[PDB]
Amino acid sequence: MYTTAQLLAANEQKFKFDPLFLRLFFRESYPFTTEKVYLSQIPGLVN
Amino acid sequence: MYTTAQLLAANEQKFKFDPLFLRLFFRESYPFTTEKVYLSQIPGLVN
Repeated sequence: MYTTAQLLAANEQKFKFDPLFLRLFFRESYPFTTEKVYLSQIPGLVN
Repeated sequence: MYTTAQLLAANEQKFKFDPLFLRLFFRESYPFTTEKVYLSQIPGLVN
């Protein structure tokens, strides 16, 4: 019982994580108000 | 009796002792007030 025994460390050492994909290619964000979403792409290929 | 001794310079002879460890990693010091010491570390692993 005579073992008060304070500590002096709270080491987390938890992760090695940095996305860089929400920062290098996905810089622009667009909020929604509609349930459905369209994303079209017109191709160019002539005779 | 008749000696007539003259003393010249002396030597030093100290160690080649430099910590490099009480100065690089152990920079922070604490005293005690308890007997035992804990060292806790939380395993940070989210799901």
